[PDB]
Amino acid sequence: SARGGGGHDALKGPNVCGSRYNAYCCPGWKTLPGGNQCIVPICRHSCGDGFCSRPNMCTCPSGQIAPSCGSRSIQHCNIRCMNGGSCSDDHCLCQKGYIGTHCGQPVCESGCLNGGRCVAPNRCACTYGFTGPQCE
Repeated sequence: SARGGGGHDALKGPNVCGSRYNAYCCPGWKTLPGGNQCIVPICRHSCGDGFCSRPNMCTCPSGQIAPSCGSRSIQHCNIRCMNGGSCSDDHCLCQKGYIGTHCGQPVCESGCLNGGRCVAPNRCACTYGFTGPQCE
């Protein structure tokens, strides 16, 4: 009996409401097939890559929580600024070498000598160990 606080009542979970005669899981919370645990919240919209953690609230694998899964959310400048990004009119400003909405996509001026990958501005990694002044 490692677990405790379950109670003598059939209903469980921190979401218990209703009278004894008609006790049930509070609004937004349901029960499991044949079960009576109120640990299953109802999500109005599908979370997709995430999962319903609370009534009308989805939780993404990134840890963020909101009505839906997505980079869009309210926080400080209400946007994701990175790579020296700056907040301007609810928009992230990206400097030379970095682009994208979140300003995290690097730009390779010299490109790659092969199937290399642009890690940073004017920087690329050689996939097949391709030699040269650009990659290598």
